[PDB]
Amino acid sequence: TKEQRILRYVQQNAKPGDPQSVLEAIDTYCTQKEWAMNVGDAKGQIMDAVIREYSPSLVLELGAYCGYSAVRMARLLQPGARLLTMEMNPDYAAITQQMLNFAGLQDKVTILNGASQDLIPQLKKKYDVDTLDMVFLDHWKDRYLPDTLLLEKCGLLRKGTVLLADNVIVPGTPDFLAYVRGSSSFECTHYSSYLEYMKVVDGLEKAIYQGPS
Ligand SMILES: C[S@@+](CC[C@H](N)C(=O)[O-])C[C@H]1O[C@@H](n2cnc3c(N)ncnc32)[C@H](O)[C@@H]1O
Ligand SMILES: O=[N+]([O-])c1cc(O)c(O)c([N+](=O)[O-])c1
Ligand SMILES: [Mg+2]
Repeated sequence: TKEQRILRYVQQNAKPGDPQSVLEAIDTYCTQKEWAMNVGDAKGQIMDAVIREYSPSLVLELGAYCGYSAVRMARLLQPGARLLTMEMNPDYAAITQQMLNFAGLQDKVTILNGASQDLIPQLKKKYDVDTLDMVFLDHWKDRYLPDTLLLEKCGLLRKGTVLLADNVIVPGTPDFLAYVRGSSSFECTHYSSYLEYMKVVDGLEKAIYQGPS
């Protein structure tokens, strides 16, 4: 499979225990051999700046795939900080685990195998999560809004929680984008960039929870 090839490429070309080389290996492979739905370096660079500004202690990612963004975020996390990433496809989840192991960030990241809708309500109980500092949304686009509402219902959002969403332009997340921008409960900022492995304009949306009205 493609995911297996990306992993093999990393194993044979990246420096173990070096997150940077791992990222560069994946980017090179996808740029030159096969396109893959990783956020990429262009947008990844914006992600890094946001992570550095907020220095989150607990981060939740929706959509791991092959672990590119998990490696990207975790390498910048402070000692004691945790990253929980959800992935419903067991095959992708396996690749991600191996990717994290090679990068040497396995102690910082916890992979949750399951659909976000089923896992979100169990976060407080099974993983000792109080409130989230940051959430990275990058799973199926039609899930952004329902999961954001679900996160709020479960009491996982505090005043100041940062939601960062990918693909708000391409493929697009119409309902979510309209909701956050129109809600008094969120303060939004848009970062223009480009779709991974091409000149299509895309962007990330930062929406900071202000609490309910
Ligand atoms: C765009 S790809 C992931 C990108 C990844 N963030 C990166 O940059 O490396 C997202 C994924 O989320 C999955 N995903 C979709 N719906 C999901 C859901 N409801 N809960 C969890 N995982 C889901 C797919 O199986 C796929 O691996
Ligand atoms: O089709 N695409 O170009 C993309 C890009 C992306 O960055 C995605 O996250 C995606 N998806 O989750 O389906 C699809
Ligand atoms: Mg994406």
